[PDB]
Amino acid sequence: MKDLMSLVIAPIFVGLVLEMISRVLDEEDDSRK
Repeated sequence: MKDLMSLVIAPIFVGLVLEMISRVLDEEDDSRK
């Protein structure tokens, strides 16, 4: 049963992806070595 299984992976998905690109929107420099 996925009563909640399909409710945990579902959101975390769109939330992890949308973030991946959200960083690119302002991912210029990471750190100066």
